[PDB]
Amino acid sequence: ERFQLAVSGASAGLWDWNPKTGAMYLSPHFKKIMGYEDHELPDEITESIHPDDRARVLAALKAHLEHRDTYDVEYRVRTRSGDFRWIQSRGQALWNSAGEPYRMVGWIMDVTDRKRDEDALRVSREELRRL
Repeated sequence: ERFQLAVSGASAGLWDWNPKTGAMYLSPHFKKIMGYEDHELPDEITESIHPDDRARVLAALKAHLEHRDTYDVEYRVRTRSGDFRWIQSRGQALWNSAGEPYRMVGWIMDVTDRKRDEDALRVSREELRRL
């Protein structure tokens, strides 16, 4: 509620997902972060994860939808232009009294540049230890 000031000014994209149907609402900035203009994708879609992250991500979604464990992951997605970016994705599901998810709401942020510099550092450290 004070929320929309939040998800907006961080340059975040909002998402609202139905677990049974697969349907997803996307904010204009979500579409943008995927590399798409507002009109280049509908406000609702019903495959882009990097092959190396796919298992990790799906597993964390399961840990959330089943064990309630926190959902907050970083991973690579293929943008409109087939180029990969890193996003952080965080969200919270809603369950009925039967323990089943009927909704999940969250956001994404583009964290590519931080991930670039972390790996750059990481590689510098490896190489120094090889000397």
